[PDB]
Amino acid sequence: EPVGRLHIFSGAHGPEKDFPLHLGKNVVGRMPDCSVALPFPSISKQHAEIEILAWDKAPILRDCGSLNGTQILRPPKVLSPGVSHRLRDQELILFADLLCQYHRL
Amino acid sequence: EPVGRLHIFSGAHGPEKDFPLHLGKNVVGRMPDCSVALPFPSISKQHAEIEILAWDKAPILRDCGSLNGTQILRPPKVLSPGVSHRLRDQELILFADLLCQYHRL
Repeated sequence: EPVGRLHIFSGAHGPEKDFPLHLGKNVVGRMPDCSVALPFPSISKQHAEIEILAWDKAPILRDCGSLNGTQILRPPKVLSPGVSHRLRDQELILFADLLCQYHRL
Repeated sequence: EPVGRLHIFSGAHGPEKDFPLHLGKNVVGRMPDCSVALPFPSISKQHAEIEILAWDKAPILRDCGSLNGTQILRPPKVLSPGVSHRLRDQELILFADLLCQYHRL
């Protein structure tokens, strides 16, 4: 049923966790209603989104106007609001200071 | 015996791996004889050095004039050759396009 998963490494925020990613918009945010719920003060209510349109198309990551930002490593930079970034299998990203890794299932 | 560990995250290059770090100069490079051997095209023969110091002092990370560079994250910082960067526990490091993480043991 899920197309991918997002792994959030253990850190200053607490223990490791994994989140399934589905077709459609997967919201990353502080609230429990988010697909990727990260209840930490540095994470915005609607922080970012990972949109998956098809099983065989790369997910697209966007920042939603978050306070503390989203960072990519291809190339290393802050991903500004509204700019699309296509994720590759095993790609690492940061939401505020939280390191995450995307896995295609 | 090892007093540190360098973690290399998984990616398109292959699976995750850990490397022990010892007191003194731990060379990071493409060569098999390097303390931290990273057999990937983007990594220079002598890429960087992590100097582990005694007396609980912070290790020193230096770039050895590599082709593709070394960078630090949270916050992002480009590491020029000749700069001694003092590593913090759990520091994220980019060698070329390869993400790794330093752990004090």
